[PDB]
Amino acid sequence: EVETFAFQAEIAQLMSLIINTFYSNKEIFLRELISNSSDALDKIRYESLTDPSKLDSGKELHINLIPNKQDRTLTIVDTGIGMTKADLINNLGTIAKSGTKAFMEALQAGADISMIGQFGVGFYSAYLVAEKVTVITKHNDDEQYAWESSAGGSFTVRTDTGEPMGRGTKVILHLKEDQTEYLEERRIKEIVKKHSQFIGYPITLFVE
Amino acid sequence: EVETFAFQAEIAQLMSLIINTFYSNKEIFLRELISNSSDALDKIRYESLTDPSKLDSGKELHINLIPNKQDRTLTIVDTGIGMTKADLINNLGTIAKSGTKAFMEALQAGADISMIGQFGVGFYSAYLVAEKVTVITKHNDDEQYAWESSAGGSFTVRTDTGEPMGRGTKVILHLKEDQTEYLEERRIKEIVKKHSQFIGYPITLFVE
Ligand SMILES: Cc1n[nH]c2cc(O)ccc12
Ligand SMILES: Cc1n[nH]c2cc(O)ccc12
Repeated sequence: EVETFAFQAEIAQLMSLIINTFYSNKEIFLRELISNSSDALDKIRYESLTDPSKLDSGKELHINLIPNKQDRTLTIVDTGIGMTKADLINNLGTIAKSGTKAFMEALQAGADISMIGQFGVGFYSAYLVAEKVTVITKHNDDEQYAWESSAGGSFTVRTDTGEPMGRGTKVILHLKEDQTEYLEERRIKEIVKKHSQFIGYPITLFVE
Repeated sequence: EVETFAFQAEIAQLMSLIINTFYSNKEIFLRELISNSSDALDKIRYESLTDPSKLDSGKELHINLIPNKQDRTLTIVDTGIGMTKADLINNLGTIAKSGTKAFMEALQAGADISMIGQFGVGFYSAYLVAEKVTVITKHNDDEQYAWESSAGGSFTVRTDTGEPMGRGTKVILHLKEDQTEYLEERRIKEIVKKHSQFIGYPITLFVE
């Protein structure tokens, strides 16, 4: 029922660099995850231009931000293209091996961590705040999967029989104990307004 | 042999806004076209991860910048995924209708033209310097096409029997008479170094 995989060596180093580098500007994780969602929404929209029935699984194109102080999770949900099982395994649809190379040679030439999305690996910036990330996903061409990792070199994949979601991707951030400021309405609002002001899909900040 | 099309009304307004607005920071056209090329190179690279024979049409992943003072053209060539005929017609592979909407509502809320790539329509920033743009393209799944437009509401598409290119996209900028600074080695170098410093594909600036 549960398959366990090793990260390729370069992605493992990336996750370790993100987890271990002292670096105060952690809030960028939210800009990078919203921009990933917006990329995935563009994709299903582009496809729908020539095949309308692609949107049979959900016509609404949006992003929701769901904080939960009980479980200490911040959840980012989008109704984008979603990912097939193969995509989840190939580093959540990214060119993460070459992306990490470029990001590392940029760090060598005086870039800082906030430029991580330039290299196609901004997803891994989740590990600035999250001790565990769970990705639930559904692409039209495949069934619903759950990916999970607490870093340390491996991730799991399983077919997900949780809440049927129609089409898209939920990123569930299980926050580090010292990072619960990102569950605060006010703090989330400020970040979105600061870094994601002109995203072309409605972003709804849920309240508790 | 030559088919002629009308731009959708929103893309037509976008091109007219770009052509007619007084706006001095024109050099951004090069950052936006290099970032489009880099997106297209990511795509063929991602595909090759699961199907290696996708790279049968060219294993090299690069970007070349070719100025020519005789014809007054600056050419951007990439060996990315390239575009099918359908893609050329659907606004060169972009979600240009909704992208223009978002870009326009951003201009209303105090964004400036340099943020155009945030909305998926940075290609049209070519019309800051070019009186005519010619796009030659070859995607693995289709034959080689030429798209052309001098704006004014229409574009052409034809199967291209010019120089067989293997796989990718050439954007040929026929520069406005007052914009030949972009044919200067020194000026091109400065722009690339300023705006495209950390692109993960080698960029070669050709010399004359
Ligand atoms: C990767 C990745 N991070 N966040 C995402 C959201 C998506 O909808 C698809 C992929 C990703
Ligand atoms: C659109 C567009 N502008 N420049 C490009 C280069 C490409 O390789 C593909 C698409 C575009």
